[PDB]
This record gives sequence, structure tokens and C-alpha cells, in this order.
Amino acid sequence: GIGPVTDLTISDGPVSPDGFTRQAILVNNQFPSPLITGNKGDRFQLNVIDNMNNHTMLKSTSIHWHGFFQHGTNWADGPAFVNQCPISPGHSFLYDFQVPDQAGTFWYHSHLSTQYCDGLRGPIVVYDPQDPHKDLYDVDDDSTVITLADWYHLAAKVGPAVPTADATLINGLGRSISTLNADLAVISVTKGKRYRFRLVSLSCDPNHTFSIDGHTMTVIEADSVNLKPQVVDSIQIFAAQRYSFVLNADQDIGNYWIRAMPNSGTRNFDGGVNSAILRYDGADPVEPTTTQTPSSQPLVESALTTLEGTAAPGSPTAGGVDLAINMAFGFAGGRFTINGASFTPPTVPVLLQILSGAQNAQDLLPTGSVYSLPANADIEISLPATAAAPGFPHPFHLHGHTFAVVRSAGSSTYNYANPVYRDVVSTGSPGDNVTIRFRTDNPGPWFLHCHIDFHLEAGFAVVMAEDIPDVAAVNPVPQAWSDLCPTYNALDPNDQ
Ligand SMILES: *[C@@H]1O[C@H](CO)[C@@H](O[C@@H]2O[C@H](CO)[C@@H](O[C@@H]3O[C@H](CO[C@H]4O[C@H](CO)[C@@H](O)[C@H](O[C@H]5O[C@H](CO)[C@@H](O)[C@H](O)[C@@H]5O)[C@@H]4O)[C@@H](O)[C@H](O[C@H]4O[C@H](CO)[C@@H](O)[C@H](O)[C@@H]4O)[C@@H]3O)[C@H](O)[C@H]2NC(C)=O)[C@H](O)[C@H]1NC(C)=O
Ligand SMILES: *[C@@H]1O[C@H](CO)[C@@H](O[C@@H]2O[C@H](CO)[C@@H](O[C@@H]3O[C@H](CO)[C@@H](O)[C@H](O)[C@@H]3O)[C@H](O)[C@H]2NC(C)=O)[C@H](O)[C@H]1NC(C)=O
Ligand SMILES: [Cu+2]
Ligand SMILES: [Cu+2]
Ligand SMILES: [Cu+2]
Repeated sequence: GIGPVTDLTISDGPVSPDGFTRQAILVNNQFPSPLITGNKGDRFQLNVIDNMNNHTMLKSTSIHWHGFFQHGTNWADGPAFVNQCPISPGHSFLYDFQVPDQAGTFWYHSHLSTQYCDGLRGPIVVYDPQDPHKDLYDVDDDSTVITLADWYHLAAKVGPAVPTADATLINGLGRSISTLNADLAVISVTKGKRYRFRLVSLSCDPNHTFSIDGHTMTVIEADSVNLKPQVVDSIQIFAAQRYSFVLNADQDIGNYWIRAMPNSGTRNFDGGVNSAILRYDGADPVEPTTTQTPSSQPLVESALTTLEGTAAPGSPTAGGVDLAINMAFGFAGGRFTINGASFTPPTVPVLLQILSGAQNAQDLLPTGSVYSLPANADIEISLPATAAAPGFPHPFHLHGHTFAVVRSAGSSTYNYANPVYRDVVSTGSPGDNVTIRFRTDNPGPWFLHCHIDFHLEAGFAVVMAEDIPDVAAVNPVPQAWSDLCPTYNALDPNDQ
């Protein structure tokens, strides 16, 4: 793919991924946005050149590199008004960071408002030259990335505040009910080879239930964390999650349906909606006629475990940490709340408030939304599901960290000995109490929020202000970052 040192030039233009033409956001003249690649420990230098001129889809921008810890580079994490002011139209801004001790499947997306829904979102793969799962497969390359995305015929700021998708795109292609002849994505395999497929959800809202007719999948990585291998025949993947799975192309040469059923919008496969094609070399270039078997081995999150057997942080007892926090979800005045507070973006980004002299979390804006975390501590956060926060199940993402999921959705058990670790978790449905743990090893303000982007826009977020006293020393900011807020604040409102 491109990188790890490359320009990413952002513009507006026409696209037609499901056969319907609409204006959207291009990256290096491409929709969908291009794959970025590098190797474990590389320095990424991603020069984002903002040439957008359409205020309806926002002229300004900021990009989050989803899943990277950003230790010492908190200013590069991406959330607008938490870690930076937006890049302004006609300006460039260099994200310059390293990725020590991570390897797996990631993605990048606009982290300003609901802009990524309008098309600024693509996959990232960070390869490991000693990947512990390499001997399970033969092929892992640009052609084995599989992206899932929601797509809307009206733009994010033009349609309903919580819209309903017209199409699921698989690798940027798919059909809507009015475009049943649109080109489907084709994923090529050769009989007798084994493939590491890297499944990335670029979704703004729906989750997808993914399966491939006639084949099983051996899951080996979740949200960039290596797992013990687990055979499944379907994966429910929530917005912003990733999984690697190995597919053994050991069936008859032919065409097989790839299925990605969303939880909303059109949910069937009639006319080949919500679908793509797995094509064996030597097959007729036509659509599959395969039929779906019910899933008998669906992925179950509580059954996943890390490859390295990593325990949860802290003691193997409820509340056996340094600081435990419960997040009570609600809704008031058309906005989401967490512990009674709705996040509204501040005028001065939270990181710049710290760097300008705010000495504790109580001094930070917005008041009610910011949590102090002590350094070198074990933290436990519970996120009990409730119908009081509409549009559940809500998949929450913690920036700056991987976390142990000690209790998953749909499970009553707590696992401290060998839970899965990941960075986006469904908080499930009423009766659940999804509980996560992490260690504070990364000074800076980090967002924690639902990754349904329309819910984030309606305030469903808090900020974890981790080790405020060390933030300036550990995160020296570059000159170009210091210039973002004065440039942004000088813009006319219609040029934002
Ligand atoms: C910035 O980004 C936003 C968000 O993506 C863009 O917003 C879009 O706005 C339009 C205008 O309100 C929305 O309405 C629909 O527009 C489409 C597309 O129209 C274009 O292509 C047509 C060819 O198929 C063409 O005829 C159009 O040209 C006419 O309009 C322009 C502008 O007014 C004018 O200058 C020309 O002289 C022409 O008169 C245009 O180039 C259009 O197809 C839709 O029509 C359908 O629906 C209406 C009823 O709603 C009906 O009247 C029609 O018969 C038909 O069924 C409709 O007008 C559009 O939905 C928005 N898009 C999204 C994704 O939300 C915005 O345009 C961007 N700005 C720029 C400058 O690109
Ligand atoms: C989801 O799980 C969390 C974490 O277990 C639950 O919150 C915890 O609930 C118990 C009360 O049932 C609290 O214990 C009590 O603490 C008080 C004050 O310290 C003490 O005086 C009592 O004797 C009792 O031990 C606990 O503090 C609370 N934890 C936190 C961090 O807030 C939560 O209720 C669960 N929610 C659902 C819907 O299941
Ligand atoms: Cu993300
Ligand atoms: Cu949500
Ligand atoms: Cu975020």
C-alpha cells in the first residue's frame, strides 16, 4: 500500500460506489480512500494536504489513526477539539509518529464531526516480519484487505441526524435497492492456497454479520491484538473493529457469496445487496448461485483469548484496581449523556488547555465530561447497557490504549486470567455490564466514546485526562501543531 511516508491530499468530488452518483471526499483522488502500509516499529509521516472546498461536508479536517497508541505524540491522535484544532482548507499538516510494539490491522478516518461518513476513511496494515501466525497462510497483501462500510445517498449533514444506509460497500463496491446491476467487489483466491484476510469495519453506524458461503474462517487477530486461533463460520463485526482470519481455499473452483448483513437498512441479500464475490481462479466470471447455511460456529467474544495469555491488569476480583469508574448512559434534550453530562466540543482543544496551564481535570472544559486518571495505575471501567441511550448496542472506543474485556456483551462471566484485549467493544443490550481494564502507561487526554459517529456528534463521549502533570514533557508538540488553532479560529464560519 502507500507509505509509511506519503502525502494524503483531501478533496471533494463525485463518486458512485453503488451506481448512484454523489459528491463525497476523495483521498489522493481515490474513493474509497487508499490503503496505507508499513512494518512494526516504523515511523509514519503522513502529510495531510487539505484541498476541500465544500462546507456542507466541512472544508476543514482532522484524521485519527485508529488503534495506534501515539505514546509521546498525543498531538497527532486526531480528535478535533480534544487533540488538535482542525487543519484548515488550503493548509497541510504533518502527522509524524512511530508505532513501536504494534502490528496488525488498523484504519484511518476523519475525526471532525461526522465527516468520515462522507468518505474520508481507509484501512492501514502494519506487518510483522516475525508474525507468530505466518505459518498459517501463504498470501497476505493489498488484495487480502476486506473493508466493510455503510453508504448514504444523502450526505452526513443533508440527511436525517441518524440516517439509514442505502448500501453496504465491500472494498468500496455494492448495490442499493435502486441499483441492482451495480458492480460487486470480487476477491480472488487460488485453490490450495491459504489467505490472511484482514477484515476492517469503516462503518459510521451499522454492525455487520459477515460470512462466506461454503467456507469457514480461522480468526487470529482482533483490533491489532494477536489471538489464539479460533475457527468460526460467521463474525458479527461492530463499527471500527478489525479481525484477521485465515481462509483455506480448499473448496471446488467456483464463485461463492461473501455476505455482510447490517443490523439496519435493507437486511436481506435480494438482488445481491449486502454482498460480494469470492472467485476461485478458473471460475466463470459470473455471480455466485451458492446458498447460505445457518451459522453453527459464530464468533463469541468471551471465548476469544490473546495469543500470549495476557492477564487483565489488577487483581482477579471485581473492583481490584486502583481506580474503578462506572459510566451511566442516558439521553436529555436530544443529546447523549454519560453520568449526566453530554460532551460538547470546547473552543480550545483539551490538549491545548493542558499545555496552556490547566493543572487538573477539574479545570478542563467541557465541565462534567473529563476524568482524571493517575499514572501507572490499573483502571476498571463498566459500561452497563441501557435502552435510555437510544440506538444500542453502542460500540465504545478508547484512544491511546488497548483494554482487556473482562466481561463481554451477552455473557455474565468475568475473566481476569486471559480475556481478549481490543480497542472497540460492543456495550450490548439491557442486562449486560460490559467491563474493561487497562493500565495508565500513556500520558495525555484520550477520547472514550461510542463509535457510531452520529452518536458521538450528539455528545456520547467523555475524555480520560491521563497523568496531566507529565503531559507537556512526554508530548512535545511541533511548530505546525501550535499554528493549527490560530489558523482555524481566523476562518469565516462558512469556510470551516
Ligand atoms: C457539497 O456537498 C453536498 C453534500 O454531498 C452536495 O449536496 C447536494 O446538494 C444537491 C443540491 O441540493 C442535492 O440535491 C440533489 O442533487 C442531485 C445531484 O445534482 C447534480 O447532478 C445532476 C445530474 O444528475 C444535475 O442535474 C444537477 O445540476 C442542477 O443543479 C445545479 C445546482 O443547483 C445547477 O447549477 C444546475 O444548473 C442544474 O440545475 C447537479 O449538478 C440531483 O440529481 C437531485 O435531483 C433529484 O431529486 C430532486 C428532488 O430532491 C428532483 O427534483 C430531481 O428531479 C431528481 O429526482 C437533487 O437535486 C443532493 O442531494 C446533495 N448531495 C448529497 C450527497 O447530499 C453539494 O452539491 C456539494 N456542492 C457542490 C458545488 O458540488
Ligand atoms: C456494572 O458494574 C459496576 C461495577 O461492578 C457496578 O457498579 C458497582 O456497584 C456496586 C453497588 O451495587 C458498588 O458497590 C458499593 O459501593 C459503595 C460505595 O463504595 C459501598 O458503600 C457499598 O457497600 C457497595 O460495595 C460499586 O461502588 C459500583 N462500582 C463503581 C465503580 O461505581 C454497576 O452497578 C453495574 N451496573 C449494572 C447495571 O449491573
Ligand atoms: Cu476510529
Ligand atoms: Cu452509540
Ligand atoms: Cu475517537
